[PDB]
Order: sequence, then C-alpha cells, then structure tokens
Amino acid sequence: RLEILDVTLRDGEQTRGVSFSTSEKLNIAKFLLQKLNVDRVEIASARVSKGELETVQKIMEWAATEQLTERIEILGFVDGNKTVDWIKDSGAKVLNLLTKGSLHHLEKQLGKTPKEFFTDVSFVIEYAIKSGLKINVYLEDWSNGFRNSPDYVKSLVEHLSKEHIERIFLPDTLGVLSPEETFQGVDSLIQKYPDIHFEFHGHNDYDLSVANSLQAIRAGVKGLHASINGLGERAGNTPLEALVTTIHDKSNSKTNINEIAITEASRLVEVFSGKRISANRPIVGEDVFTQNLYANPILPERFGRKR
Amino acid sequence: RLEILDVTLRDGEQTRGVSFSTSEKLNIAKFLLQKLNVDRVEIASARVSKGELETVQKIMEWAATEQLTERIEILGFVDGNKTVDWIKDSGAKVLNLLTKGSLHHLEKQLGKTPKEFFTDVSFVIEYAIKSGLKINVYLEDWSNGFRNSPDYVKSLVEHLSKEHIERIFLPDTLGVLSPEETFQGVDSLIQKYPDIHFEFHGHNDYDLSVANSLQAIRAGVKGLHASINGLGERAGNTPLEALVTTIHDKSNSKTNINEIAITEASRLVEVFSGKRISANRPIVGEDVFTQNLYANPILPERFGRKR
Ligand SMILES: [Zn+2]
Ligand SMILES: [Zn+2]
Repeated sequence: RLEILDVTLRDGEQTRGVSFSTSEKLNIAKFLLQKLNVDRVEIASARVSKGELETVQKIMEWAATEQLTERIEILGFVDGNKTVDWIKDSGAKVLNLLTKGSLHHLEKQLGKTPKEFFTDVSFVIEYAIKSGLKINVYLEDWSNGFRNSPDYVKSLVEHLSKEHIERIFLPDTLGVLSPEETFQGVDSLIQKYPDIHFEFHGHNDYDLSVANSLQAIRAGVKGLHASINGLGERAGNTPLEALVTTIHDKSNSKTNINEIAITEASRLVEVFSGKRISANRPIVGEDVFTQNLYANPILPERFGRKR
Repeated sequence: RLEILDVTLRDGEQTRGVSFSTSEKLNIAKFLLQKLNVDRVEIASARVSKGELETVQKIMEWAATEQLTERIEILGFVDGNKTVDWIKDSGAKVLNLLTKGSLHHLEKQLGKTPKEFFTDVSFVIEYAIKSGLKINVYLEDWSNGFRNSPDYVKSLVEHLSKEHIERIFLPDTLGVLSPEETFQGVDSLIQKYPDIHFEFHGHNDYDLSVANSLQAIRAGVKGLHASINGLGERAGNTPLEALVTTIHDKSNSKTNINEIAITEASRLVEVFSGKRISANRPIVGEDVFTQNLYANPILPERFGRKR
C-alpha cells in the first residue's frame, strides 16, 4: 500500500566524498527499481551540471526501454524556467519541486512575501505541466514550519491544493523531530486535506527517522522517503533497509519492496559510494546476525544473506 | 535525574572480533565515569576467564582510589555460588543478575518450574548480600515475556519485589519492540510497583532503541542502558551518544552526562574496539555536521568537536 521513494542517488551525490559515475548511477537505479522494487527513485538535482544531465538522459533512455520512465524523479527549484528546461532536456518526466516550507526560510533566504513566492511557485508548476511534466512538491523545512509558523504552512498547502500536483512531501529537513511531533505535524495536514497524497521524508540526526516514519504512517501518510544505508548529507535520510523491515514487522501497513534484495542493495551502494557502514548496522551490518532461543524475525536468509 | 548505565565494556567484549586489553578497559572505564560522567559502567561478565578477573581487579583497585567502587557493575548468572564467588574475588561490589524473564526461556533452557527457578534466584541474591554485594536484576527476554507470558513476568517481579535488590532491568534482549510496545510493557510494571527503580535496556535490531527508550522514560523508567557507538552483539545496544542528545533535546528529563566528552568517547571506543562507525553516524559521525539557515541544535562544539 505505502509507496517508497528512494533518494539514495540524489542525496548521495550530495554526500561528502561521494560522486557516482554514469554507469554506477545507472546500475544502482536499475537494481532499486527492478530488484529491490522501490516504487520511485529520485536520481539527481536539476541544474547541477552537464554530465549529470548526461547521466539522467542515459538513465531515461533505459527507463523507456523498460516502461519505467515515470518512476524516475528529479529534484528541482523555484527558479522560473531553469529547472523545468533542464528536466525537459534530461528526458525525465517528474519534478520534485523544493519550496520554502517555513516562514523563516522564505523570509531569510528569498525575502519575498508568501503571495509573491506562491506566485513564483505557480509559474514553475504551470510551466512544468506545459512542458509535459508531473510535479511533487517538497515543503522544505516543514518540520520547523508547522511548529514555528503553522499559519504560513497552512496557506502554502492551501495554495498547492489548488495546483495540479501529484503529491506533497513533508520533510524533516534538519532532522529535528520526535515521533510525537511527527504524528502531530502530519495529522494536522492529513485531516485538513484528506484528499492529498502526503509522504514523509525523514532525516536521522537524532537516530529517530524510522520511528518518526512509523508515526507518519499512523497519521495517514501514503508514502515515505528513504535511502540505502541512510546515504545523504549530515546524518543522512531514513535508512531504507531498517524502514522497510520495521514497516513489515511492526506496522499493519505494507510495502512493495522485495526484502531478499536488501542486502545486495546495501553492498552495492556501500561499494560504489565508498561510504562504509558499521558491522552492527541494523539489518544490513556484517555482524548483525551473529552471536533458536535467541532468534528474531530478522533472519539472514530473509534479506538474501547466509543463503 | 535519569541514571545511565554504560555496557560498552561488557557487551563489547562479546562483539565479534572485539577484545579489550586490561589497559584499554581501564582507560575506557576511567573516561566513561570521570569524563563522560555516566553514572555506572557494566564492565564484564562473571566467570568469563582469569585475566578478565585480573582486569576487573585492576579496575577496582583504581576505583577505590577514586571513591568510584560502587559505580562498577558485573553481569552474573543464577548459578549457585559461582557468579558471586567470582565477583567477590574480582573486588567488584555490584552484581547485575541475569534471570529468565520469559516463561518460554525458562522452560526451554532450564526446564524448571517458576517456583524452582525463583528459589535458585533467591539463593544467589541472599548469598550475594551475604558476600557484601548489591544486586540489580535483568529480566532476560522481558520484551517477549510481557507479550507472550505476562503472568510469569508478573510473578517474577512479585518475587523480586520481596528481595533486597537495587533495581530491576527491563531488557529488549532480542530487540523486537516498537515504541508503543515498550511504553505498554514498562507502564504495566511501573504502575503495579511504583516503588521499584526500573531501567530500560534497549537493542537496536530495528533501529528503534532510542525511540523505545524515550517511551520507556514516558512510562516511568528511572534509568536507561546504552553503549558507545552501539557496541555490542548483533545490532548492538541503544547508542549512548544519540540517546543522551535525544533525552536532552526532545524530553523534559535530564542526564548527568557531559556532552562535550561524547566525541572523544566515541573515538576512544572505535579505535580500541577496532569496530568502525559510518561517517553519517548520528551525532558522532565524521560527516555528521557537514553540508545558519540549516542549523540543528546538534552543533559540533557541543560534543567537543570542531573546537
Ligand atoms: Zn532531505
Ligand atoms: Zn543486552
């Protein structure tokens, strides 16, 4: 039922010391969609550079070949025509628009009025649709926004509710939420807009992202974001391997992920990204199954290991 | 207010490929108690071997020298006179007794009746007190016990409530709990025995140990167990560095831990244990602060880093 958006390729490209070659990104994207069976993959950020543009084009060429074109998403910005033009040239068909989700961010970075910014936003979305794209919208810094400026947040969502978008992403951008706060923030919007597909996007700064995600599910979220091995800036994103296992074992919700591919996915990302994981890393660590009286539902063969 | 028991030295000694020399254990114990300022340290398991016996003796010699003798705890077993004699010779003054906390474990491993086992337990506790020791008791496999055999659990705690012990530990031994389940299990006992000092002991198998701990605090726990870098078997224990930060920032409870020593503690354990942590490891990872609009309460100087 729940959709899973992997952001390993986009955020990983942001991680210190990490840079995937075109072949590597292609290899990883293919595995995530076909083997792990994640619903969608966010593979790059618009306007980063050519080559990246080239990488996305090569990935889209393949995607067409497999009828997976709409499962690839590109993170973009409210920059007029730039992001949309870039994506148009890339061959990608889905834009994940980064919009200021807190009054504080809007004012301090853009110095624009909510109405003025909402207008810039409407321009991008309309132009995107004109250009043959579908749009998902990130409420950047939402975790601070609903706690310090809930009015702005409500007006933003209200504006977007009138727009022709596919989903609204609720990101704990700076990773400052507790599970309680997450349920509250999510519940606050899902009740007001019961007809909108919201997805929660956690960050692991306090090692609370999977727990926050579970509460997000409790509040009515229809999707969740995560990355393999938590790859990403700072403390990274919600760890996909642990998120999926926890959803399957500790919640009454489901995912389309093939658990058996989880181990190889982690190994793939670790080698290609060059970012080592610890041996005790939940579900995927080398020593995680070592030690029937002491048996957990977390068995090695379940994730394609030890057989 | 909340007490913190570090189990890095005891559980780490159990971790695959890990073995601390006497000097290393001494160095680490000293840092944990004097610098990080954790309340107590569980440094070894009784009867493991001589040398370990020697290591504990050397550590106690030092402890006396600093008036810290009672802050060192030794994990022991219901084995008659063996564990107590071992601890007596070690110089340690506190026993953390491992007792079967689930009917399933009791029957499958000991094949004894609750009354028969409770008698073995009373023998150890009495002999321990006779030997000049203080006792804390672990309800091993409690996380499965209160969910699959709450009657046995209640009778066990009832028996222990009549015993002269210092605290009762509620361990999620196999690391199978969700935060909701943790609050329920803990709340169930704290209400029946409001005059007992319970502590929650989480395991990170689902990357839910810090979240479970927060709920444990909510249910009335007076202490929590954790280890540096989550060192320990399988997925390890609740990560001390993240647990403390989360308690301080996301709960109204407090800890005596000196946050500024957190980074060096992690580096110390990583080098001596030989178990690498990932660069994105919450609060302590190398890239955790890299990337004032995007600033978290999690600053480098707060944990003794970047200055
Ligand atoms: Zn993010
Ligand atoms: Zn344990």
